[PDB]
Amino acid sequence: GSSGSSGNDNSPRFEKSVYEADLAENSAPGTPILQLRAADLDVGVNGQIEYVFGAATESVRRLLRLDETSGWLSVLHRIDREEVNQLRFTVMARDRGQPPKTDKATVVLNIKDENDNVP
Repeated sequence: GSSGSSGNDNSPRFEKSVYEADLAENSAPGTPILQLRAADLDVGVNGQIEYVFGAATESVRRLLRLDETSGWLSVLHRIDREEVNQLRFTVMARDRGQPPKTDKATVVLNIKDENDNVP
């Protein structure tokens, strides 16, 4: 046929397939959203797992910032629920291989509102 991998692989895998979190539209250009874990089930690896942008837009890469050295996802520029009611992108995680086994993980962010907080 075409392919049929079978065996064992220490490829990078995120805890949650689709990271769902609520982001307050009134989130500063440097507000922490969430963190992308890469559990390797090795009780601690040699730190060979980074976090980069997989399938995102040009307005998402400039509106949000993600650290590859730590893997922490936060805001980069002001967010206006008006311009966006709900963002949706994907993050990749390289480990080993050329190209390295990159794992994709959907990240749903619900643009909430702080001003619309019930009294």
